[PDB]
Amino acid sequence: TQFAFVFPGQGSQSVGMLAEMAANYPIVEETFAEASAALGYDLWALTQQGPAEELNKTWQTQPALLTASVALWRVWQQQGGKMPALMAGHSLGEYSALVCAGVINFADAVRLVEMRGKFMQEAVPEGTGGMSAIIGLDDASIAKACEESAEGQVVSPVNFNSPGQVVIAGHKEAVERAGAACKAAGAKRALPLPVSVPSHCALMKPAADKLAVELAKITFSAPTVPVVNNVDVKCETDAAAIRDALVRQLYNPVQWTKSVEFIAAQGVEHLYEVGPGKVLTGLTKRIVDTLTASALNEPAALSAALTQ
Repeated sequence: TQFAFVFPGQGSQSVGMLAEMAANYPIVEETFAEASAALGYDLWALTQQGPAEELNKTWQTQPALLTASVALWRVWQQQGGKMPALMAGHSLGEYSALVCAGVINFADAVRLVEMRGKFMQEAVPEGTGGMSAIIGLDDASIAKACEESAEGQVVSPVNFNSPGQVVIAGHKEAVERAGAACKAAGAKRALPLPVSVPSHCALMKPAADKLAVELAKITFSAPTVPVVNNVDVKCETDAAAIRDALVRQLYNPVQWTKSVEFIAAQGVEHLYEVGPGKVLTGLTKRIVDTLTASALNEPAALSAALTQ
């Protein structure tokens, strides 16, 4: 086919997410019921009632996001939707893609990402880390501002979301210094994210070590749909290969801009965002303007996408 499926991560959750899709297809709440049975609490109720402060806790956000994406995948299949040529995910999103591609058992994945969130949250002492979105400054300048600002601490470009949108992370003070340096180098803005965990940088090392232990116990099967990982920007099929990329993903940058450039290089013409929100959808044209993108979280939109 001429489309790929892309899966979003932290930031795309919202209270009330998938409410209309759930009204359209009972399989949405059934999928969440399966996750809820593995988690020991009503995941659907949490996404619908919140409060946002709870849904935003990473060990709850991750299963909520994975489940939401798997639910849309199941709706797509139920209605006869064809298989994408390739899949890709943004951090947590990679797990969604791996579940949809048949590599990891859904309940296993739900338990896995819950732990992933817990490990990440404990990596560093409360309030010592930070992430900031740098807007309107080239990758070279951002890297230079980070090097100048590190002063022995950690601060690196960690999410390459698009040209003009790079999230940096590390020790909070280093991130505050790097943001200011980025602005002085021409950045339009430096916007701290609402997360307290410095994802995708060296400080996640301990979390990655614990995750690798838990991942080693989960049976990885052969993918029935190809998945390009965001840490190396390539497709792996060997379980050990997929695992190690997941381990390394946690403390290495998400090369989203390169992953989308790679998808376009394969000849894919359209990206469908399989999850809540329209985050990935928005980045697409900024990365490769020959692509089109749309989200699959609204009933009318999913209905239209099937018809072609």
